[PDB]
Amino acid sequence: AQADIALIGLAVMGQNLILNMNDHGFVVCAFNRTVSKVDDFLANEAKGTKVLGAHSLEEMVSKLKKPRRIILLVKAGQAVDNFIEKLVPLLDIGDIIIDGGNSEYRDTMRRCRDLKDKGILFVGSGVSGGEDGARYGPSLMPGGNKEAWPHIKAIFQGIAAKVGTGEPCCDWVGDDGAGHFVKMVHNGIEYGDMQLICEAYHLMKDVLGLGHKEMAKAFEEWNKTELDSFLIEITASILKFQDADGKHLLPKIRDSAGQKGTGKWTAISALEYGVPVTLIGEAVFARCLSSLKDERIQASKKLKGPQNIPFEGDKKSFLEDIRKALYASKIISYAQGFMLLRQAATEFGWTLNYGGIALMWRGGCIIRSVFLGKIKDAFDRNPGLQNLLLDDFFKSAVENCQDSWRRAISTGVQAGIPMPCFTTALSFYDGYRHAMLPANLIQAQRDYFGAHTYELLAKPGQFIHTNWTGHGG
Amino acid sequence: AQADIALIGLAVMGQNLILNMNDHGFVVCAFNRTVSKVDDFLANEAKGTKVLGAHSLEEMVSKLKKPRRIILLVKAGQAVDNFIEKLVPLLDIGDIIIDGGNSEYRDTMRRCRDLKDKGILFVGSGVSGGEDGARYGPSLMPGGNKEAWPHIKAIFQGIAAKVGTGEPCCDWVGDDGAGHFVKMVHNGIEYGDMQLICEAYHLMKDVLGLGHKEMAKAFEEWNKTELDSFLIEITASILKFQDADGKHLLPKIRDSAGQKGTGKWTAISALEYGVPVTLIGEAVFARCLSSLKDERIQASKKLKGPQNIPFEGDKKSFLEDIRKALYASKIISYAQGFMLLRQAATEFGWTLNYGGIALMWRGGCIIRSVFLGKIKDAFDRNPGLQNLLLDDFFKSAVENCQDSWRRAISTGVQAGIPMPCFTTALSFYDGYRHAMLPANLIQAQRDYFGAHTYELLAKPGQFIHTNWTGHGG
Repeated sequence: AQADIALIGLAVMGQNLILNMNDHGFVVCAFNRTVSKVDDFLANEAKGTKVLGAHSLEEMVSKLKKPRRIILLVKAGQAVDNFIEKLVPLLDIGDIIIDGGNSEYRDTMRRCRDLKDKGILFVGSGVSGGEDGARYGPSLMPGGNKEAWPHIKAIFQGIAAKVGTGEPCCDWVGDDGAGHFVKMVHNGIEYGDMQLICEAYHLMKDVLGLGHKEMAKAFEEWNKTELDSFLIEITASILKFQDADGKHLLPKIRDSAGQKGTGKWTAISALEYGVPVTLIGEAVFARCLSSLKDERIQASKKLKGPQNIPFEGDKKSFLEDIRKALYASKIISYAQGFMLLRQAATEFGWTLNYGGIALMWRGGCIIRSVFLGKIKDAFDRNPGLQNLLLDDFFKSAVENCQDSWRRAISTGVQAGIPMPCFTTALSFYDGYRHAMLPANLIQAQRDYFGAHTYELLAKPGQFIHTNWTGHGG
Repeated sequence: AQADIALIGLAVMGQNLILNMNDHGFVVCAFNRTVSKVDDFLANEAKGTKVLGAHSLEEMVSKLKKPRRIILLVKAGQAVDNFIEKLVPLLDIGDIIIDGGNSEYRDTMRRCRDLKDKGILFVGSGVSGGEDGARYGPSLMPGGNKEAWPHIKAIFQGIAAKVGTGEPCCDWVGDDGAGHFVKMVHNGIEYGDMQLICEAYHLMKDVLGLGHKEMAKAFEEWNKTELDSFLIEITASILKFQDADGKHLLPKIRDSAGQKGTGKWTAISALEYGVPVTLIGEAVFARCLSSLKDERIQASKKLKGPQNIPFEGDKKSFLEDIRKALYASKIISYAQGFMLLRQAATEFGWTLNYGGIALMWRGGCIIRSVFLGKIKDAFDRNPGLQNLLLDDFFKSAVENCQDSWRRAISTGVQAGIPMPCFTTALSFYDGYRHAMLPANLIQAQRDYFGAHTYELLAKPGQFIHTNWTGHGG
């Protein structure tokens, strides 16, 4: 009893989080599987702080004040279970284990129930913001057993990033896997915004012939409009950046995007629960497409594009159209993200506070922007809002962007520029707007070849099977 | 010993399959959990055939010639395992159980290994063609333990549909879950083609103002071009069809498409193995979108579409553009389908014969068309073909359809018609064609906020991390 909390996992993220907590007046006791690293940290980065070091799990648990609070920041999967295995013999009923890794929400559900049975309070929190964010103010998204929450509130909300009006980008998300589910959706959305920016980038580069100086300028300009966001800002910096030889660095790097799993999982969840989260899906498949680098080099030699028609129009107006096409598409991505969140909530019985979630994403995290503020007061004005597009601000924003959005897509399609996310976002927008869709033909076909039955428009609920085949043979 | 094979599951599909086998000179012994149904079948549909009936599993197994062959055509999941449980006590080493339901390929892998351990030969086959197809000639796609295969060859290939040059639409697909995996991809592709037809339908209806008489005419015309397929054919019939009051039936049915799982699973598999099967993904999400019927009625009242600009052009030329846009898009869907198949083969060590698979889909199944014939000789000319688009016929077909495809998409985008699959197919086509994509910006961003490292274009394999943040602070 002296340390308020322990953290296991002394990679840079773990180190920065302990330092942040120490700076906020909390005595942290550090531990790591390779025990050497605890000494190293105390002699170096934590020299002259209040952090304690442990050299065995038993010593770490003796150091903790009761209810003992311990954070796991190890590689998601097996290791989290192994540490739980060790820790549970050593803990009293009412102690708290927190998993901060990017765990599978179903594993977190599992572990939360299991430990609840043994009287140990389990919380899974998403942590967002990279290593420097961890150092000064991460978004923390905790969920699991709420009895833990009053005992960690102070620590979590104290080290969390704070929005201009003082609030922490951290609050209790919900039961069992809710914090981790919100975390993976966060990353799904991140993928979506990155791909949208890549498509804007591709239109300016290849339709408008803009060099990276002018392109970085255009992005800094955009970072002063509604598109004000961390990602637009760093993109301007990346486009400017010069390598050791004075030439721009971005054109020299390989176009094969990596993935670590969370994006993929958002798409898979949308498919499992039947939610049309089409833009994150396209973003994930666009990373898959770029991985096929060698295949694409072969294809460029064989497959022909459209007739090369030079852009004949005003560069400034078109650059504005790209601005609006990105903004409208981003609106659709976020509407789809909150549709998934909403569906997961009825699927697992979570009572999510959507305005709360938007606030947790307003600062600290990679998707932070002024835009999340507008989403938050959409849900403040109406917390039962079914879809973001029905909110007057978003509805007016899309209406305003509309023919620039259509103009940018048509020009891209004429010029042969791949726009998977710009086009999904418009297709979804036009799908969702239509009270009557051609899906009635799907239903008629399925009834025709596999008797699956259909409903009439007037009289929903009664299912009919027409004998199409021969209606008079 | 008298029955050559048994079939358990006397729903219409099961009944029709037994009758088909009987017509081909095989003594089938029928069984069903609700034993009454066996009597009913013998007194009615099977009256005066050579089929035997059993009233207990033990009696059914006594009736079978050795190696005893039994087909399960029950609801996928639990029931298949339960029947296996019962059957295994009763069987000799070297007997064969065949699961013909639309099972999860991983369950089939599991069961195949397990029964192999007990010396029982297990095969999972996809069966396709609906009840009438089952009656006269289904596509059968068997996979699992190949020792079974010589003992079922005759039955399976004899009752299978046959392509004009005499071959059966049935051959051994591969090890463990291969037959069932091919089956789910078949259904994924089916979803894709149905949605493409719905989008063509939607453009003629709303851009061209065509009535269903003219639309059915246009589809019959198309069924005489490269688009000759079972689905185009039945669509012409559906559009013509008149209800009891003389009015067309299709406009009266509810636009909320159902789903039974296999499409969803093709998309989920593509995501798990990192294959950009974007059009089946969009087709699945488009069914999800139509399910939100009430939400769309609300949205149509609030969200505004583009400025209504009447189609000013030649109806006949535009109808031709829609033809070509559908055909090019279908080519991309199938290229993506065989990319998944190819990746699954390296993932599970299956040696698939792609030309063989195309032949199994050429007749019997719902996706049957002349088009599958062209795919088959693409792989006959070159069985190591990496992607269908690299084959000269397909490459020339896409090149030919190209500006009609672009024209149809631009007009749809201007008019506000939802085209999720037409637009994915073009976005993918333009993505795959480009030797250099903007994914290098993704890589630069990921290295910037989460140090994930990148490769340079010259020198693949060496990973670098630039310190972007302050390059001179």
